[PDB]
Amino acid sequence: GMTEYKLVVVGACGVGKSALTIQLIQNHFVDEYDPTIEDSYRKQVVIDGETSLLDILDTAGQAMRDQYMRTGEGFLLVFAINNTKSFEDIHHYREQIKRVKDSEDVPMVLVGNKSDLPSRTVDTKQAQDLARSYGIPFIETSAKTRQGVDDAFYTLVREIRKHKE
Ligand SMILES: *CCC(=O)N1CC(NC(=O)Cn2c(C3CC3)c(C(=O)N3CCc4c(cccc4OC)C3)c3cc(Cl)cc(C)c32)C1
Ligand SMILES: Nc1nc2c(ncn2[C@@H]2O[C@H](COP(=O)(O)OP(=O)(O)O)[C@@H](O)[C@H]2O)c(=O)[nH]1
Ligand SMILES: [Ca+2]
Ligand SMILES: [Ca+2]
Repeated sequence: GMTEYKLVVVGACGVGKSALTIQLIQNHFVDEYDPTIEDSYRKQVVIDGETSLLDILDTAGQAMRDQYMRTGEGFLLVFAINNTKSFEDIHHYREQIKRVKDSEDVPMVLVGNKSDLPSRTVDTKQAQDLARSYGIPFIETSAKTRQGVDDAFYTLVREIRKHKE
């Protein structure tokens, strides 16, 4: 009966939801993943000395969403730093989560993915400011280089712990 955390990764098509999830678990960068595959992925982690099982839903669908959202304990809000629309979508993802959870206090982390890319359309400042207003952590990640990937998920677990403690 080990501690489990139900995590849900959300965000627009092509932001790197699958790449982040697979990097975390497999330590491998998928250069392309079938965008129709929605599945749960398991990971055993130790975070600040506490061992736990992560049950991570990598969302892809475009019914049972309400249920995974309802049972989800923490949400990774992923955008890509070279996709302004994906950043604008964040607001709506957050709103839907609050709506179905019927709670203003839901563990979430804002993730700006593709930090390895030489060009970007979303400033760090913009993302930092948004996260500041939401009162949630902001992490820049690269599923390719692995920069910040562990930290993004670990930070989400720490937010879930705070919420429960
Ligand atoms: C290319 C395949 C892929 O990765 N994806 C992600 C995208 N699928 C979803 O976003 C499914 N979805 C929705 C559906 C309307 C799109 C919602 C939702 O109800 N939102 C509220 C309205 C809204 C959202 C995002 C952008 C713009 C919006 O309206 C202006 C979000 C979802 C909420 C969550 Cl928490 C998760 C998911 C998967 C989701 C195809
Ligand atoms: N350069 C770079 N490419 C990435 C990164 N993360 C994902 N990608 C690529 O962007 C595309 C979309 O990634 P994917 O995980 O399928 O996005 P999803 O639709 O959100 O699940 C794929 O070609 C990935 O290889 C990243 O951190 N850096
Ligand atoms: Ca995907
Ligand atoms: Ca907060």
